[PDB]
Amino acid sequence: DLAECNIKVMCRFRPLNESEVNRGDKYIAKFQGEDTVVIASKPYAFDRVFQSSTSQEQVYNDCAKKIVKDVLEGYNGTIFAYGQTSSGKTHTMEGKLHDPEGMGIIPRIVQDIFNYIYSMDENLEFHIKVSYFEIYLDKIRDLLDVSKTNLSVHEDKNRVPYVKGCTERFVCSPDEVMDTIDEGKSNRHVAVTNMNEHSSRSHSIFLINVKQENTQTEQKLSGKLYLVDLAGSEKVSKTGAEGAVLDEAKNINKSLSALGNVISALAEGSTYVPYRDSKMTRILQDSLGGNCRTTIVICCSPSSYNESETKSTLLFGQRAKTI
Ligand SMILES: Nc1ncnc2c1ncn2[C@@H]1O[C@H](COP(=O)(O)OP(=O)(O)O)[C@@H](O)[C@H]1O
Ligand SMILES: [Mg+2]
Repeated sequence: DLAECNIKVMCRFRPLNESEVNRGDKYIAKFQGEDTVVIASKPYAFDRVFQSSTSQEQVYNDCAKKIVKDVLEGYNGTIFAYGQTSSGKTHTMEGKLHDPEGMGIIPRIVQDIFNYIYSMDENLEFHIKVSYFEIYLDKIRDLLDVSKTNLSVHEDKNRVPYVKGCTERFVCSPDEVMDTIDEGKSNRHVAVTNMNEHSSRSHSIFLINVKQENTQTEQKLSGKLYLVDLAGSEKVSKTGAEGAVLDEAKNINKSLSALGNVISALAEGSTYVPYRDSKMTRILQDSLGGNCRTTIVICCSPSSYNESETKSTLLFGQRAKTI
């Protein structure tokens, strides 16, 4: 209702890696202005385009800073990291959790929430609760409690969605939150044979609920910020058991396609948005579109080898036609 589709898209290119250089790949991305990248002669503009040496600090200031303010202002928000595997999603969303320079968006957000709280501490009473869960094969598992598997989405008395039985943990300091993230990351290995395969094919969702009440004013505020590290958008090249010399069978991830439809619908100014297309979009319903701010950071390898995948990513990001 604020502006309808408050979706910003930033494209982040990472440096060519040693494997790409070793392979003999070339840097195909050309840049123009602070918002356009050129691939195969075709220009793609976005809210911003980050070249290969952009800092975690620049990404946070341009992509998340304002959203954090909105959450403290009492609004909901969502920030996504989209792209093929090895593009830079995790580096962007979390990076080095404890390195002041190398930390990603999540650490910097936590840092800013508490710092803000510390500068308040007068008449405002805060309460921060976090949740950490993953979506694999359109099934939800609690990363804070590995017994909570295949959870279901439900809507409460006031339409607000929630994951039935998902752990909600009250945190009181940045360190408590990082410990929570660290626990979730360790818990994730449970019942997973191949973590590489699993991580690239699943979605991590970290929720930060910031509630506050001014003891004097009495006006209460509550904001939810969902931080999402999506599954790899590259469906192609699925190796394994199937038609040996005859295969090309694999779809686009259910949640990614559901997200695509939701973003396109919002971009079109449609009154009906297809949130029900997936558990992910259903849970995110009260924080995606509407009167919520949303930043999607599409990450890309500048490699000649990943040219076609990059095109796809760029195209996905374009679903949110801005003006
Ligand atoms: N912006 C970057 N600067 C330096 N190294 C990067 C950059 N982005 C990604 N990498 C590195 O490339 C590797 C794969 O990136 P990662 O974020 O794990 O990929 P994914 O998109 O699969 O989550 C990691 O070591 C990561 O730190
Ligand atoms: Mg990853």
